[PDB]
Amino acid sequence: MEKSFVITDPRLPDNPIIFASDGFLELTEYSREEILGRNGRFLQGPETDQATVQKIRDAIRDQREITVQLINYTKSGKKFWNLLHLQPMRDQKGELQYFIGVQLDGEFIPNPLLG
Ligand SMILES: Cc1cc2nc3c(=O)[nH]c(=O)nc-3n(C[C@H](O)[C@H](O)[C@H](O)COP(=O)(O)O)c2cc1C
Ligand SMILES: [Cl-]
Ligand SMILES: [Co+2]
Ligand SMILES: [Mg+2]
Repeated sequence: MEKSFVITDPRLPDNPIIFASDGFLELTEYSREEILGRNGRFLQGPETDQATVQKIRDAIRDQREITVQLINYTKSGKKFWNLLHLQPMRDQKGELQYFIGVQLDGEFIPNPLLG
């Protein structure tokens, strides 16, 4: 599939998605109109590890890059493992401008060696 990514605007409330790639639409099964303006946490669900969610929270707060692997769900409820790479993007004035999150679908590291 084409690269799956979203870009969020941390200068707006709760870091909404302002761009979703065609690959993200394909991976998640959502349409662009179901995505724009919401927070990326919508892909989470019952099996998502909250310890991993906390790590993401801290990285966003600290404006630090992180990679985690966590369970996400398609629109039709199919579970997938998401190796999510989150990167802050700063402008030439040194100011945070965006986050980008790139999703790779797969259980890259076996679950027994995550937990
Ligand atoms: C650019 C960007 C992309 C994100 N992509 C995803 C994603 O693909 N899947 C996911 O579960 N969370 C994703 N998140 C994480 C959630 O948006 C959120 O930051 C996380 O769940 C921690 O915050 P919370 O505890 O308030 O939900 C993304 C965050 C950002 C900033
Ligand atoms: Cl966020
Ligand atoms: Co591909
Ligand atoms: Mg939550």
